[PDB]
Amino acid sequence: ISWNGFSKKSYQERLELLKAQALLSPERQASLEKDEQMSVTVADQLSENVVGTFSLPYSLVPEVLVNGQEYTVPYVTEEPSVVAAASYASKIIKRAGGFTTQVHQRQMIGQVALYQVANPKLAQEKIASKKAELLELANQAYPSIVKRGGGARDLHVEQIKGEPDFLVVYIHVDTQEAMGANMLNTMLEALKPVLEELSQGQSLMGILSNYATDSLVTASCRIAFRYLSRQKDQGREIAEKIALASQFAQADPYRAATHNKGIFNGIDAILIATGNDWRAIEAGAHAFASRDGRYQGLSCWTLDLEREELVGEMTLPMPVATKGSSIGLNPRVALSHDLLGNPSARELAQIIVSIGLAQNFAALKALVSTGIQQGHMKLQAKSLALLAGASESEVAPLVERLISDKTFNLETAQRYLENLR
Amino acid sequence: ISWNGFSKKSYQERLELLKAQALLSPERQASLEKDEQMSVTVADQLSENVVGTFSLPYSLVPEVLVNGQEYTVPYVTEEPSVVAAASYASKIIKRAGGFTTQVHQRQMIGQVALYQVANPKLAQEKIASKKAELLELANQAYPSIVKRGGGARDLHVEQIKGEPDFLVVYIHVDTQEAMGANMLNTMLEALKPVLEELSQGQSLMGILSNYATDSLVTASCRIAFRYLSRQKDQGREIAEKIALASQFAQADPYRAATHNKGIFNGIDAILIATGNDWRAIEAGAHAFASRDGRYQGLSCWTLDLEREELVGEMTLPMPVATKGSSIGLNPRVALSHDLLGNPSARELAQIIVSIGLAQNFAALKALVSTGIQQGHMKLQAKSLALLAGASESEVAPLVERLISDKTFNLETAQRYLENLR
Ligand code: NA
Ligand code: NA
Ligand code: NA
Ligand code: NA
Ligand code: NA
Ligand code: NA
Ligand code: NA
Ligand code: NA
Ligand code: NA
Ligand code: NA
Ligand code: NA
Ligand code: NA
Ligand code: NA
Ligand code: NA
Ligand code: NA
Ligand code: NA
Ligand code: NA
Ligand code: NA
Ligand code: NA
Ligand code: NA
Ligand code: NA
Ligand code: NA
Ligand code: NA
Ligand code: NA
Ligand code: NA
Ligand code: NA
Ligand code: NA
Ligand code: NA
Ligand code: NA
Ligand code: NA
Ligand code: NA
Ligand code: NA
Ligand code: NA
Ligand code: NA
Ligand code: NA
Ligand code: NA
Ligand code: NA
Ligand code: NA
Ligand code: NA
Ligand code: NA
Ligand code: NA
Ligand code: NA
Ligand code: NA
Ligand code: NA
Ligand code: NA
Ligand code: NA
Ligand code: NA
Ligand code: NA
Ligand code: NA
Ligand code: NA
Ligand code: NA
Ligand code: NA
Ligand code: NA
Ligand code: NA
Ligand code: NA
Ligand code: NA
Ligand code: NA
Ligand code: NA
Ligand code: NA
Ligand code: NA
Repeated sequence: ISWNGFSKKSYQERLELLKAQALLSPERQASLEKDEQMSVTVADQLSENVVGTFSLPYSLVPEVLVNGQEYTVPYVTEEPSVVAAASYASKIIKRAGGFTTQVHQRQMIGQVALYQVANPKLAQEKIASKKAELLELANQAYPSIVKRGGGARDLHVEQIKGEPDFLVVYIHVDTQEAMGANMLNTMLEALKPVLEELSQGQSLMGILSNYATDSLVTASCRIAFRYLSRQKDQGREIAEKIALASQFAQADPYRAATHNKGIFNGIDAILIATGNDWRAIEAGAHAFASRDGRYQGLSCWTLDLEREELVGEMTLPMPVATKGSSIGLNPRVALSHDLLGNPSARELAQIIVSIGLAQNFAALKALVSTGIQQGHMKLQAKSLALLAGASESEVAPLVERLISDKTFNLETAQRYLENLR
Repeated sequence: ISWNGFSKKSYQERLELLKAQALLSPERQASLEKDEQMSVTVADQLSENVVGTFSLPYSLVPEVLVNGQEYTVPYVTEEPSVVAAASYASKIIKRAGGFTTQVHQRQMIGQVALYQVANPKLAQEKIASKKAELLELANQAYPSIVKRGGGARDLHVEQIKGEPDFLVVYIHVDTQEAMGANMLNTMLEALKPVLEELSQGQSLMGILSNYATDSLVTASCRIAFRYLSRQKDQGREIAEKIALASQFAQADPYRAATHNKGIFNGIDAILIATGNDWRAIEAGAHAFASRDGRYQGLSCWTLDLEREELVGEMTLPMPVATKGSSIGLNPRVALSHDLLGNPSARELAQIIVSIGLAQNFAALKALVSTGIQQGHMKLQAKSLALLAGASESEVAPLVERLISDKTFNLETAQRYLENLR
């Protein structure tokens, strides 16, 4: 069954179409139809100083194709056009065969910072020689994850220079379906005294890192020029401009910020829907954006001229969860996971990066388009009118004729000012 | 009237205390008491493909003192302990005289990227010589903001190198109480054809930038060591460790990400409550964090040893709004603004940066503390037991005695293993 007309349908009609798609159980469908919310009682358990609840829209982005599997994606966003743009981008990319994705690795990194280490290199060697015993100790500290098949997998020690110098111990941990904050903090507390003794130093802190480089996930898409525009060579032109737009975000931090913001319009929307911590994902991705010594766009758009295809690619750290308090307690979060077919965290991560790339595609395409609203046509024609050499009284008649045309440039405004005078 | 006991009070009791504080009008108080939400109808106007609404907790952070003015701050967060930590940090800092804040500048930056410019330097000069006429054209394009006292204030042109090179025109615009996306996009559309003609180039895009460096706002606080701990020299020790924690986030991107994440736990919470676009604020701040060629902590904690004070400081781009669709349409957003005394955007911005710094303070203080939960005490005592040289059977008795003590290190575990053997 088709999703055609979903945006223009009324609220009630959208629910009927969704029901026809048979994506939700009878319980979840009824929960959605009475727009069941997280209660004050539940809110009061989740947070502190609770005096009520706060609501945002909840929307669907249909036809998200990821590794040959189609998803209907839930969005929570208060920004006009974000859902419409994601849905549009998703249709185009589905027609083009959808996204291809890979999880490079899925582990969490935690760190212990040591200071007042007289001999950092000797401390480094000592700790590294005790690697196996330290990992065992970390694993005994949180046995439930070992039983599930996860646990501490690696440990390394680095000298970080500054004022002062720090000796930093990093642990790499398979947290399975959890984000793993509590797990990592617990393992690090256990290691603290041993690491202090081995380094003859003082522990400053033991904490998870939100720079989740053991959780990188890449999405890509491959879009034939003909899907960008049906017109003869207009598709190639759009593709070129998107690639230039991509190059511009690599060059200018002022563009990069906006480029990456647009990606997170979509990413944060699905993160909220699925009960995931968006501050953690924002921080890791924006740090990742800076890795080459400049703040840069998180995605890349290039041309394959031989195959006549526009190629999009994006790698992000995506340590999302399918187990957590919000997932357990917010009835709409539980619904969002069911809606998606209850993906694993790895699967969810691949969907989310794809969503970001779709969102990026729509923003870039709209940004490089030359067909714009009537209000801005009257405005651009006014600029060309004045640029042609028009006086005060000559502006209004010149605009009327310019807007009557399908397309127009300076030479057209000069031609029309010539005839008028 | 005191806020003492606010966290431990029931939901109903918190509402009664709030009512006693007389911060809300009769209408706003009643709206809150029936936990009035943004409706599906309103959600459907805000977003697309709407099939319902999504709820999050709504909390209060009392006693936020900013430039001698006390605020009760609204938070929307699903993360346990974030509100409690902000409230705790806020009490301490209020006792210490609160935050001191300044708005450096409040303007929005928009950009037009030009390519295929044969002579970039001649184009640069030509455009710069037409500066006044270009600003006038931008201002005629959006006359309502000029009437309110805002408008385009400056324009400059830069050569940005890459593959290929871009000639970039930046406009600086006073958008008053608005974020100014529509305003800036409209002014840039008007300038596009003129800039193309002056540069003999092609316009790639005309768009607002979320790297809001014409919107920097700094907060600082100054906390006597005695407020950190009542114990003799323990306050100094805590202050030292916080400053080291701050130095660590300057040195290690893995720490920086987490440091800045913790700041945004608070910032995004108040942004949501006040109907502000958190993706825009996240992007700008995380880009700002990278400005010196490394991704670094957004705040600084230093010691004034002579005055015996811990000093916190943070500068962020904070182009928030007090006019916008969410502010107009979400009944709880309107409530949040009333609750705050209807601050101007500049005033709101100063509150938000202060909130971030408070949130940071609480995270750092907790991170460097050595008094932790019983579960982790049994865990740390086990590590010291094994480290002392205990065998399998010797662990359990050694832990029992170590946890009976108030404080313990390796020498204590060695002493107790000596007595046992
Ligand atoms: Na809901
Ligand atoms: Na509560
Ligand atoms: Na609401
Ligand atoms: Na798709
Ligand atoms: Na696919
Ligand atoms: Na689905
Ligand atoms: Na939405
Ligand atoms: Na939307
Ligand atoms: Na993991
Ligand atoms: Na991590
Ligand atoms: Na990681
Ligand atoms: Na890594
Ligand atoms: Na990885
Ligand atoms: Na991953
Ligand atoms: Na692909
Ligand atoms: Na771009
Ligand atoms: Na984008
Ligand atoms: Na946007
Ligand atoms: Na969430
Ligand atoms: Na959530
Ligand atoms: Na963040
Ligand atoms: Na991330
Ligand atoms: Na992350
Ligand atoms: Na890019
Ligand atoms: Na993942
Ligand atoms: Na939630
Ligand atoms: Na449900
Ligand atoms: Na529900
Ligand atoms: Na799931
Ligand atoms: Na978009
Ligand atoms: Na509400
Ligand atoms: Na809608
Ligand atoms: Na909800
Ligand atoms: Na305060
Ligand atoms: Na103050
Ligand atoms: Na207030
Ligand atoms: Na909250
Ligand atoms: Na909280
Ligand atoms: Na402004
Ligand atoms: Na800006
Ligand atoms: Na700005
Ligand atoms: Na600036
Ligand atoms: Na500024
Ligand atoms: Na500002
Ligand atoms: Na201060
Ligand atoms: Na830190
Ligand atoms: Na922090
Ligand atoms: Na956190
Ligand atoms: Na918002
Ligand atoms: Na909002
Ligand atoms: Na963002
Ligand atoms: Na910002
Ligand atoms: Na910004
Ligand atoms: Na710092
Ligand atoms: Na501001
Ligand atoms: Na809202
Ligand atoms: Na209200
Ligand atoms: Na309300
Ligand atoms: Na206000
Ligand atoms: Na905090």
